[PDB]
Amino acid sequence: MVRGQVFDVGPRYTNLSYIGEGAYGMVCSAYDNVNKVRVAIKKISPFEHQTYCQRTLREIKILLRFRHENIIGINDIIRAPTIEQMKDVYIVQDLMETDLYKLLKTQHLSNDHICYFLYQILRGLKYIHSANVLHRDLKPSNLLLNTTCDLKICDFDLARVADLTEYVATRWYRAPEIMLNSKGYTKSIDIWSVGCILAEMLSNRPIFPGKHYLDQLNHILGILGSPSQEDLNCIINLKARNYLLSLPHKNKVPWNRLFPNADSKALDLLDKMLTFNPHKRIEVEQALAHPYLEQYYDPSDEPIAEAPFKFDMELDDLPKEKLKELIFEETARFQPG
Repeated sequence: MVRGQVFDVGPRYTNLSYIGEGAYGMVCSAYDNVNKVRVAIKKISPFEHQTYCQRTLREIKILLRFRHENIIGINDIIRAPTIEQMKDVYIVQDLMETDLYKLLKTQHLSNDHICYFLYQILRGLKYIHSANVLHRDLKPSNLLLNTTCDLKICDFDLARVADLTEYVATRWYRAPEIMLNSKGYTKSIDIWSVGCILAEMLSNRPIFPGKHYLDQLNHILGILGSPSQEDLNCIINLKARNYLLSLPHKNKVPWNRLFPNADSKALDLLDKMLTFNPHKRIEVEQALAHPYLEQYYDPSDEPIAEAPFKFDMELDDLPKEKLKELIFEETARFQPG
């Protein structure tokens, strides 16, 4: 009934209106007749591909467990009664006004907003990482905003527990570790992404807008300068390691030459976040205590996960059918009754 595709969210959710696409697939805005508000609903049909089952079930479990002001929550999950009948899954979330991607492309951002937005991202991320969870795909389009400048992290489809070759809308916000296929990436990849986002909030333009795979590193090395052999510490691709050393020695561009009107405090933190070496990269807890965020910093009003995360089984090994059963049992909560 919407854009040709069927949307069986009624009778609770009515007044449908198309928003955009996934991630998983079609997303629409509907009026919740129960809670008397408008909500966002994602339609998911993951039962064909095996990876889609992983990403769907992983996001469900994580988000249902999480409970934070700066993280989107799942209000409801609509699916068919029986398991064979269930071919689609509908996730209901709070309808946010806009995102950081829409905002940055059109309108200029003041320092106080940039500072406030940065604090909320890290505050939310703190809760994430404290739960030993990696978002892995942070970006301006994954940061939703409302009327009162409240920020919420979204789209945990590519998330996992801290211990790929799939398609993505953008690779501009990925750490060099991912680019260099460094098996054993940690929480530092999220920090890098927030760094790229900080930079984009300042200049209203992407900091590392590479056209493709190799071009991404050229923009990074162009600004940060060439890396040492010590930076090449982790078990990375031997050829990629050699290729990096074979490239011409580029010089580091001072941040104030890139961001002249930017606050010196913000640039200081920006530096610590966008360091090539993953281990030398600042941690979220230390990033919040940074002088730039002292106006909002408050350890007493920054909740964490009561206990770190751990899934019962490894979903990477389970087949397409057992994952459906796992999804079926995880969504059993919202079924009446």
